[PDB]
Amino acid sequence: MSRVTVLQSQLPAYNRLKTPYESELIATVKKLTTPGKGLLAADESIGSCTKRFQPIGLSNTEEHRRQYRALMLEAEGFEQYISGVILHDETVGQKASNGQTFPEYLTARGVVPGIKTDMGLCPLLEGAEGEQMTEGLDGYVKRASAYYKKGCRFCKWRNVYKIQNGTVSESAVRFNAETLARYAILSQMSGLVPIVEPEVMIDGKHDIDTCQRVSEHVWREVVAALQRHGVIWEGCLLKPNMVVPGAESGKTAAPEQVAHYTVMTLARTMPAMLPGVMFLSGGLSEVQASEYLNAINNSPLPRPYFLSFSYARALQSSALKAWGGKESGLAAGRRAFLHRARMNSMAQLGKYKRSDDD
Amino acid sequence: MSRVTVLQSQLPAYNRLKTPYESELIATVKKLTTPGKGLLAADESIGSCTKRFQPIGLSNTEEHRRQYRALMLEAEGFEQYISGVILHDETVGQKASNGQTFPEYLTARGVVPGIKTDMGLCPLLEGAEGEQMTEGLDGYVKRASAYYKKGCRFCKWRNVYKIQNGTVSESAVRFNAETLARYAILSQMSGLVPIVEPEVMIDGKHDIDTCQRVSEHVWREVVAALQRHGVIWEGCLLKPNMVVPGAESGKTAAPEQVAHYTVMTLARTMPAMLPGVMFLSGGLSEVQASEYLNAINNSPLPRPYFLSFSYARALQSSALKAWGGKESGLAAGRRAFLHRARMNSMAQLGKYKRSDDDASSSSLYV
Amino acid sequence: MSRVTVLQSQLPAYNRLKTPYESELIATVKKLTTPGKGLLAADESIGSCTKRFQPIGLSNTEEHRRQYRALMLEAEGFEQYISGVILHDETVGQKASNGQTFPEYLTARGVVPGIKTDMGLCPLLEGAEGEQMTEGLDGYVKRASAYYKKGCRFCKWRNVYKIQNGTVSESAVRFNAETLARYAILSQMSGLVPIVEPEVMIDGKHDIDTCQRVSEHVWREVVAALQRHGVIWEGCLLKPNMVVPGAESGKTAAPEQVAHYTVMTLARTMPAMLPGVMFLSGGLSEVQASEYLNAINNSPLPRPYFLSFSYARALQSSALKAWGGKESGLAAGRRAFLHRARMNSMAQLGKYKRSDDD
Amino acid sequence: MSRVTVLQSQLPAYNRLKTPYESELIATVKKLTTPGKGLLAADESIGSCTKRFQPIGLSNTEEHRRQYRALMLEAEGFEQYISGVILHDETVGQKASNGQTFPEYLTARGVVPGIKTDMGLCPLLEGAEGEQMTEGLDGYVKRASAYYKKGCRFCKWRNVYKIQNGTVSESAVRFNAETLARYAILSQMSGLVPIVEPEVMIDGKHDIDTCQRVSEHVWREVVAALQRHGVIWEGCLLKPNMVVPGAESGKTAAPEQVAHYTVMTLARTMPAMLPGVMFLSGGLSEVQASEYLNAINNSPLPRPYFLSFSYARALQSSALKAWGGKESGLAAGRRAFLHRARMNSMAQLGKYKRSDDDASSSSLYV
Repeated sequence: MSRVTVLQSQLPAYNRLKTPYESELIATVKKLTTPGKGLLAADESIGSCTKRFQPIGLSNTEEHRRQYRALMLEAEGFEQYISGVILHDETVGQKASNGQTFPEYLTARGVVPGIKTDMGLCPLLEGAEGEQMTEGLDGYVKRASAYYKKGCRFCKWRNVYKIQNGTVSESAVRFNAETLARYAILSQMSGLVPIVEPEVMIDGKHDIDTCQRVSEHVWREVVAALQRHGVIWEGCLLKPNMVVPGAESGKTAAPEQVAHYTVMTLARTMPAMLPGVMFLSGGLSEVQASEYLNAINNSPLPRPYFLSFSYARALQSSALKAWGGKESGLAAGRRAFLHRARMNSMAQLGKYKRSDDD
Repeated sequence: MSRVTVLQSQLPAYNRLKTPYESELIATVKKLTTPGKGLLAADESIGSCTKRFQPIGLSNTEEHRRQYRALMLEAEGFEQYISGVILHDETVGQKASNGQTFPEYLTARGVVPGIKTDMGLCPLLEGAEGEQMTEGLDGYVKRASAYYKKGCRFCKWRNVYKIQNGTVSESAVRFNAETLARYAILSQMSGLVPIVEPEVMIDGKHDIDTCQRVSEHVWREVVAALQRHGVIWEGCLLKPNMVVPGAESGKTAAPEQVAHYTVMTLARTMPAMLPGVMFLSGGLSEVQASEYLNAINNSPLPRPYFLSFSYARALQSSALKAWGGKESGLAAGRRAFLHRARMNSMAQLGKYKRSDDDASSSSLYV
Repeated sequence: MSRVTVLQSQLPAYNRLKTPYESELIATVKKLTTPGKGLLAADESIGSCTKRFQPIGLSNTEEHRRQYRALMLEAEGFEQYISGVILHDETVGQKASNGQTFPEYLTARGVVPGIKTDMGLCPLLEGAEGEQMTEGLDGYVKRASAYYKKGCRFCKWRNVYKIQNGTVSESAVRFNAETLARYAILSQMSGLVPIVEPEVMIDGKHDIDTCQRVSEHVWREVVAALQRHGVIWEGCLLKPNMVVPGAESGKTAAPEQVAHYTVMTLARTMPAMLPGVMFLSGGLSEVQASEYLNAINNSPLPRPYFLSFSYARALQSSALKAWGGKESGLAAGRRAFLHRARMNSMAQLGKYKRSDDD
Repeated sequence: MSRVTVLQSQLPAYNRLKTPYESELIATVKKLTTPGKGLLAADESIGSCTKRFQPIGLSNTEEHRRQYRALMLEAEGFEQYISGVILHDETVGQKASNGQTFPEYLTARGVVPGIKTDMGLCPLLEGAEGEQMTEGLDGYVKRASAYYKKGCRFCKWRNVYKIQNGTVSESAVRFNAETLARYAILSQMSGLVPIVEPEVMIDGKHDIDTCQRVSEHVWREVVAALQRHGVIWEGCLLKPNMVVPGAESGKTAAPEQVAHYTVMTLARTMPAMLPGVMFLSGGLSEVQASEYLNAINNSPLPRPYFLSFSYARALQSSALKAWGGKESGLAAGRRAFLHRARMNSMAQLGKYKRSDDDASSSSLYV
């Protein structure tokens, strides 16, 4: 009949992302999936800092925020457990004690610097009341390229799903997945390894089975969106929630159960090629965070991906307390921080022991 | 087996957008789809104004751009042909010669004020080279609420599709449709009637048949995304390209043909509920735009929606020359303008007579 | 730039069906949308026939079902209100008293012979209990071609949707839409104008608003699938349910309300090119069918498509009661039939007068 | 703010197939994924027996066909390699010398009996010329349950995709994916472990990269369709083609390139929960099928799934020539079969020695 001459890039099967940064994104992924190491999330918003600086009588100020990061980033020895640090936009431009910017300081000390690139949560305006979307795509490439030049080699974007009445709307399921996928593509085009975070929040009275179903449903659509946008699989990371019961369920779960549900859900949704899964703690206690990761790393279920951590609260709670926002507490805070970082390092190895936590 | 109580809004079938502005949106649509009337698109970018000031040798200054609009906005008796005006961000805050802002001015003249809310084209970064997406969704509701407060009651957002080698990438077909749909929802939530502009550009060597295929393909996906986002069909409008031969195809279609193809492609993709289709001139001459629109309004094919215009170039090029960017040219400028306005008003009614119009008209394709 | 020559048919934008039957299909559609006329649905299964021969004491036999169709068809002057007849596989091969096969008998009188091509409902085996799918796609072209050679020029296929708890499963919504879509394509490739019947059943306690929501949700997905499979819009017809309250809701809707909801739903989902909509009576009484249709043809809402009927019950009820299965009842049975046919004919024209049914 | 009580099963997140055979389907998967064991494919259509007996000159009859199967199904000591057999319809009814039907036989010999349940390729009638669909979904459960009663515990259905001009149409990518996904659900509900066969045919002059792209594209949709239909991943298998250059490509890929390209394309589209991948020969020589598998099983790339085989030709070819059809050739016949089966069992374990096979293996392509 008729035959036409078209651009190979106009054919569906040739939608894979093409970027001269590919080789580098994979080298970064390799650095981020180093046995016994995980990511330190230090990207808290100025508003979230307030919720940290308040219980220690620390005025939430620009200088005190730098000290809060410094407490951890300049805790010589944490590099052994932390392969990457997700930085807040403010911190990327702050200097360490030696005059080096934090990205320079971390790089020079063998730690990959990362950056939170989303612009915050907003009402979905579709679906159910309470559901939220995430802004940030407009002017993303310009923002990311600037972070790249400053030293960052990976980034993080977070979308949230809120389980209400044992389910979540399709509007939320579809839209937030498309947001995450587009975000990952623009990230790779900018030379930044994207950490895709589709967090099914722990808030609510639902049980672990409900979390499992919603987690699976939410995650599979995220993967489809990713396939749809031609993401380079070997160049990205997933930062999901573990599958556990809700904070108001009054019910708790055993390390092995969480491991079974979490590993099984990832396996049923994620492509074997996905390089790593750096869990978020969000809601779980410091100890549970390590107990669960440890169990996950002992799971008999299939899991080709590196299973580690991307914690904020779980690595900081005890540290901030001992620290107390005071220079005379840096020693204690860093001791507490290194201990938590070490416990999780061993959890990634599956060699964690509750005994080491008293 | 097991039962559970969920919010009705969590069920797929109950995804229609909920806004307190519904009534007002529908009323606006009704005003914007008045027989014999069309929309004037005067939302060009500062950068786009420079290209228009070239023929007349005018300096692209803020004040000159104000006069450029006032030239048309303050043209006595234009409301007989114009039901709404798409304003540029800047013009929204500028005053008319009587002191009130253009939105206040237009509103008093019974003309609905509109605003171009998209933030421009950017490389798609997926699909084929040359394809572009449109930014502007971030912080959208905020900007839209402010416009609503100033008087605007409708808006316009444009996505473009470039026919290359007789096709467009799926990455572009899906993504831009999705952007348009999300935009329609945020606009309606903000109280602004959204004019969705999915433009298959006239750029290329492609023929009317290829433009027909791509248009049907590009538009049906726009419709799919709108249904997924639960757009209020009764409260939105479409601003599509007419289906015609590529600017470099070397061919030119007859009104009857353009009418057939355009109306055929709309009917095959658009829900019969869609209130109206306000065509873009997109490069056609002033006369072509009126000829084609007239034929469209005389088509024996299915077309339940109000079919009119939303022209920029096809309504200004002549009035612009006559004007000459001088004060002395206003009378001449406004006569030309009001003439094309009258012509398109006639074409909308399908009672356009090529006699009462110019015997010649040069291409406007940039 | 890396180009490649491919078949135009391998490109997404070029998926519109290609069949030599086009013009004929459009001619048939033209016939089926003759103002003042509608379709007589006479394709009741053997099982459904038993349900009607019961209240008149007629043994459900081949010869008796033939007579059942003969009552309607051999009614002189019916071609005045009926443009097409949906036949049952059995009838296609049966003969009217003059020796002509029913298809030959219809054609001769200017009435298009139609055929029910689906193979019945079966459990969906996905989604919720009570949901059903429709079999019949395997070996479809062979079957359709055989019917074509027998005089049939159009066909019908029915998929159902059961509202339960004010909703229906996405499994049901997606699968049945895909089924109808494939059906339409195969039919047109065989020379038969497909009458797509996506029926949201009246059964249930739901109210008119629930029917409106589900109908719109169900219908738009049928549309979406028809586009994916590249149906020839100019050559197909829709046989939907009217939007009305559930049969067991204990509520009633005024003809004007039914017209408003029904016309509003079709408009929000059906593309403007759709040729016609021939409503099913299913559940509605003989008069309601007429009243509602009439109200619909007086709706001030957008409706570019021919809005008529495709009734079985609403056209045969009273006729059957008068026929009683007796040869001595043909006169009255037939009078009863033409009456109803005429009423709906006027309804199609929006000139129905209730007094004519008093 | 309105709330409604619905069946949990009407919510999108709860579409996972619910069946009482789950535990069993999984047990069957355990057996079909036994270390060092692959799958024998003796389900060639009757018409395919004539298209394989010609060279060896053997009359095609129910009895001789029974012997064709008897050859290997009765070959002593094949149960250390072949963990399952995909039988043809007819072969399910036939009996083994001992009197027991093949299914009954195999079960006794530990070998799991399976059945080809699809009903052949047909014109897709959508998309590009040459593309094909696969029939058999109508009345499927009825057929499956009959097979279950006779002892069958798994089944196979195969859809094909033709690379033409280096591509395939979405019409095909979408339709065959939905067919396969539906087939999987109906199989599991019928107690049969489904082996999904999304085969990208080796026909054509396309190079390896083009097969990599298409295969990744085709398999993407299969997985997507499977997620929509709610398949029990722990209870199914995939029988895909290897990513090799076209038959008329005028090339040949080394066992290293074939492994890389193949294991990479699987990891990029298959859920990490997929139990196993039983490859097909498609047209590769009896040795390549063993080399490639072996290499595939020596890939450093991620692959949590059991990577084995489900061969026919590359497992019968020789065992066929050295049989002719007489009971005399039951020596050389069963001599060859048990060899090829021994090689693949090695390859499965990644410890296959090419020095063990012949240096003259022609293509089994047709």
